[PDB]
Amino acid sequence: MKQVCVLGNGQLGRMLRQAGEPLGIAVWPVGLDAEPAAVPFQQSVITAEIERWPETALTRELARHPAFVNRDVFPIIADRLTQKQLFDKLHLPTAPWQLLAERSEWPAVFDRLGELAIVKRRTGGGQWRLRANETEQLPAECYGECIVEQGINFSGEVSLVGARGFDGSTVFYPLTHNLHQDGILRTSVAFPQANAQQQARAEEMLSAIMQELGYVGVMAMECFVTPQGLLINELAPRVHNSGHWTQNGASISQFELHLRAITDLPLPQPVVNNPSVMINLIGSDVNYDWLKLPLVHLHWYDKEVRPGRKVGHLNLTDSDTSRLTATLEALIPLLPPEYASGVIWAQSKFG
Amino acid sequence: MKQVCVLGNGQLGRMLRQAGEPLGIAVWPVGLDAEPAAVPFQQSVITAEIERWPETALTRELARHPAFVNRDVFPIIADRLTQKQLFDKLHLPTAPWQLLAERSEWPAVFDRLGELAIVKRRTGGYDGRGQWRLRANETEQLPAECYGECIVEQGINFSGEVSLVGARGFDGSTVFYPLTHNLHQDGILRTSVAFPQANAQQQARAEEMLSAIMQELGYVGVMAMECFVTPQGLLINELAPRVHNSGHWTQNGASISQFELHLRAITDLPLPQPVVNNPSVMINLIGSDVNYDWLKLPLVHLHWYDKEVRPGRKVGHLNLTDSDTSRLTATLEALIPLLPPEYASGVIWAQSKFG
Ligand SMILES: Nc1ncnc2c1ncn2[C@@H]1O[C@H](COP(=O)(O)OP(=O)(O)O)[C@@H](O)[C@H]1O
Ligand SMILES: Nc1ncnc2c1ncn2[C@@H]1O[C@H](COP(=O)(O)OP(=O)(O)O)[C@@H](O)[C@H]1O
Ligand SMILES: [Mg+2]
Ligand SMILES: [Mg+2]
Repeated sequence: MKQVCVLGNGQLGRMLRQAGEPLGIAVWPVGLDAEPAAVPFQQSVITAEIERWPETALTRELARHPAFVNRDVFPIIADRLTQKQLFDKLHLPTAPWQLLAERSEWPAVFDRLGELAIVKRRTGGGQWRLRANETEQLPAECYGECIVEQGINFSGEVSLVGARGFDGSTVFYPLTHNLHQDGILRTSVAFPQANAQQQARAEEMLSAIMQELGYVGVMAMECFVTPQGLLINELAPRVHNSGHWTQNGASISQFELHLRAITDLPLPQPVVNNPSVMINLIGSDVNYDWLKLPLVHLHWYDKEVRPGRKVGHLNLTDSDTSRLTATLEALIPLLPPEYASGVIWAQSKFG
Repeated sequence: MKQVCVLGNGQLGRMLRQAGEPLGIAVWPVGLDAEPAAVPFQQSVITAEIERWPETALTRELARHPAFVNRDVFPIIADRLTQKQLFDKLHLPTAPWQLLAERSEWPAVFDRLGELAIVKRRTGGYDGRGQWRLRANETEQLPAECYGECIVEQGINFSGEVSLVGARGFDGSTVFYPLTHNLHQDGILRTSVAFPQANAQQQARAEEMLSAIMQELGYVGVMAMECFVTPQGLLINELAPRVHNSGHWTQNGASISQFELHLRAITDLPLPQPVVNNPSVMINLIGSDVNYDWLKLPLVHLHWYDKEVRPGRKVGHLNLTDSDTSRLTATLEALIPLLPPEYASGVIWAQSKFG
């Protein structure tokens, strides 16, 4: 048979497993605490839903696996420094960055970057927006452990989701409009036909990247939409949240796409006929009333509900835009008030 | 939580389970062999993927549990006899029939029914199995074991076959999918095609018939009605008190799949009318191995049952759906060569419907 093991017990793994079953592919998602003896790792291909991991007996063994795809790619991506660096080596648009070592760097820093400064964690994610006077508002921890970027005034956020096969073939989904709030992805909108020039450009970028990396499987690229054009923000070496829509909006979902690649399967270009809307469910309980709207696709992760925690998502796709928008509106009252903003935002796209 | 136990380990149970997962509904498909203790039956809604079952300590337990939905409806449907009587009682159009009680009845039988005599087993006949097409000279060709255990219907000459899949909620509400065109070969379903917009009159008449049925039985869940298309109109062939192979296209071709729809019904979840925007085609994979090459075609949706491949056995299906019929048909072509010869007929047939 076809057998895969996924490093990580998360919802992504879950979704990957779900995607594989019908395909005859057996996915065994697995947590770091996992004993080597419980995983059939010795007989499968390995993938991961996580960028980095502790050194356990298992992870240790996976260190010498002739089948841990992209195993060595991770480390570069895992680190925001080397990542940013990667962009630089490729001559790909990105926000002016520096490593934040000394406090003895601040003056210049606020000099290079200007007014506002955005700081993030090199690893494990993680973002502080400081000004010339907030400078001591930050931990000393972040010294040579955090990066520093120019505050970017973008007009929109987009994400590019695609895959590269073992033969270098690549496929892409259309660009996805993303809405973050309090640094969390709240809402996504995907149009069957994105802006040609935008799409092309992004594809160029993502491809340069994946090939330079030698990357195999699905990877996502977060970008900013600027008057000066697109700028790469972040890279995710795995299926990404902003593509969850593909489960019901494309002929091949991302999870599927991933599996295909790593399992040496056909990687044709997925069909996308209609727009989709994804609603992230953050720290809310399941309201089966949502299921009254026929266009709604509930994806419940089955995790303990808790504040700020991603517990599921709602997938909405249809041919009728009216029907599509009416569903959204009807949703408002079925969701806690904090959801209203995103819903509306998405709604605004169909105007 | 939301927990469901399914009497039966088959592909249907599997698909129900898959369908439930993202909904937060745990489904436990149970093998007949299974020890009762081992099933979370006491704290779940019970359902079944089979019409009938042997007397096992397992079935004994389950069948007796007040949680078993439609438990009583089963016996009536499982027996072609009682099922036929039900159509009658409902005054629903169906092939003229009779119970084959005694040999000395043959003469009479041929009197009413005509030339061709289609004999069917009352119980246990899944894929045109225990069924005989006999003539006045062939009667001796039929097992004696059938006397009283089988019925006879008049050979029906139909333009085509269609199945209606729908559901009834605890609250009497009902939903339906568009009529599905079916192609049986060697008494086996090979292919189905659905159109977003079936024949209104035909669609409505079938629906009227399905409801009367479900209502009359107070059925709660997905049920499928097989009909023959004839000159006079539609005739009820068979009923399926459960998710049916002919509905497999709903998995990828409807906003709510028949699996999803069945779990919703039984757990008392909302049951709005599924949204169907395009046509779809389902291809049944019989006794054939998996060909991942099939996946070369972006519109193909593989459904592998993970069973042991055997001749005449249902190992999976291929769903194909799309707004662009040409793409659709061009896909179908592209598959012919990907499938073993026996498949070509179905395909072309399928193809034949878009033209
Ligand atoms: N340099 C920047 N200028 C403006 N906004 C930014 C900048 N960097 C990040 N953001 C904002 O922070 C969000 C999340 O930041 P990021 O660190 O890239 O992702 P994550 O928190 O998901 O790991 C962005 O998607 C955007 O709202
Ligand atoms: N009275 C009849 N006249 C003509 N064809 C019939 C008749 N009864 C059954 N058939 C044929 O046999 C097929 C399968 O038989 P059926 O008993 O209805 O289902 P199954 O054996 O699959 O449970 C039908 O789909 C049809 O092609
Ligand atoms: Mg982000
Ligand atoms: Mg039948």
